[PDB]
Amino acid sequence: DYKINQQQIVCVASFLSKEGKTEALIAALASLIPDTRREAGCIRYELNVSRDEPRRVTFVEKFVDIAAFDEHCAKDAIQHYFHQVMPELVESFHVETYHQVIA
Amino acid sequence: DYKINQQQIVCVASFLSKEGKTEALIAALASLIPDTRREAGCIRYELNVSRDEPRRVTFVEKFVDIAAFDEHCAKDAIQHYFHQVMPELVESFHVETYHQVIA
Amino acid sequence: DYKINQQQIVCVASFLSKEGKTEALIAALASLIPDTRREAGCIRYELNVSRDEPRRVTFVEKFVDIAAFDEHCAKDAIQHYFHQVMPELVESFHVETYHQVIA
Amino acid sequence: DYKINQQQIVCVASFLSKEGKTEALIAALASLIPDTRREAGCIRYELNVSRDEPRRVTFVEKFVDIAAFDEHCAKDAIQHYFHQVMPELVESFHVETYHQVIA
Repeated sequence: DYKINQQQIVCVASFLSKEGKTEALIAALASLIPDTRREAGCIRYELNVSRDEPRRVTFVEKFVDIAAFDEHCAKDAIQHYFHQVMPELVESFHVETYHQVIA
Repeated sequence: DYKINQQQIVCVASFLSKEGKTEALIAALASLIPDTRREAGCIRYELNVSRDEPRRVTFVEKFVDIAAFDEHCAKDAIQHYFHQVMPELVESFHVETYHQVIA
Repeated sequence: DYKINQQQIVCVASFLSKEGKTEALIAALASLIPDTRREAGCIRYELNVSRDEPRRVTFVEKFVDIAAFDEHCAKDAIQHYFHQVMPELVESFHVETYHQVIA
Repeated sequence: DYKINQQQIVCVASFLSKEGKTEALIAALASLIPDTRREAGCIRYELNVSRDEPRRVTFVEKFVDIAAFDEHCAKDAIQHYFHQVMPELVESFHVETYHQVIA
């Protein structure tokens, strides 16, 4: 009835901005998009703003495999975001990776 | 630099299974897919199993607009899942809707 | 076994460049992408270069409905491309619209 | 301004049915979908019926790379379709592969 795709990697990464930092956070995350979409192993890299918690900004991502996901995570702009940008703008966050279930 | 799409609706719905209920939960959620994909206003309806918390199963969804999302949520099989299936299989869950940010 | 989605609109539009005009054609078509992706009713707008006929450049598109497709086609940049750019760069072309079959 | 993704493979495959064979053709092509979507390297495999030429049925496809595309093309059901089904149902067809242009 269903089969788990054991190769492709899905990631959902949500970020809760600090008070007054939501526009800055959306801008910081959106700045990552053009180069990420140009990665050979990037399938999907979509940014989203919550209708329920307007401080929440979330990436919905897909990569051809875990090597491509790891390559993405080691990119300079991504590491700069985690190390330098995030501590100034974000209260809390959550990152989860997945395999897709095909039915 | 970016524009929020104010029409299309993104939804991320994550479900944490009870101990021993993960396979039953994946099956219950996967059973919803064929009819949902056949909804005129469904763009995306993808099921995913967590690599980090293997009891977690998550839908990543997109609909043409909020009317189409509301129509989906009122479907008999969806309401049956929430009302009848979920209480037996799920410890906790989270549903969040979003607008997509285009950069 | 399958259901045709009678609402959403798929379009495939292929363009065969004149000799020596392929890079100019890719550039002209790519210039349309950022504003099209920002259309409320645009789902997909992907540009592709043929591996089999390297003068061929093709858009693969999806819109929430025919009104959104018609809105896209009436945009100034799209009409400028058809009227002004295409006659200089393109030998021949084909545009086809579709409904998606869900199985 | 743009970058060609040299890894992922896009395919558009259109089939023009013989008179009276369109429903049979849609069914034959749709029968390929469930197993193809379950391929580890399949990203997209979408079937479409033409609004302009109702005998035309077209697949819009994407695979993680050329090895995954070649694997797909060598599958028993795909070869059975080409060799056994297509000659009975199809007047003419066209298959084109592409690399995606990211802008």
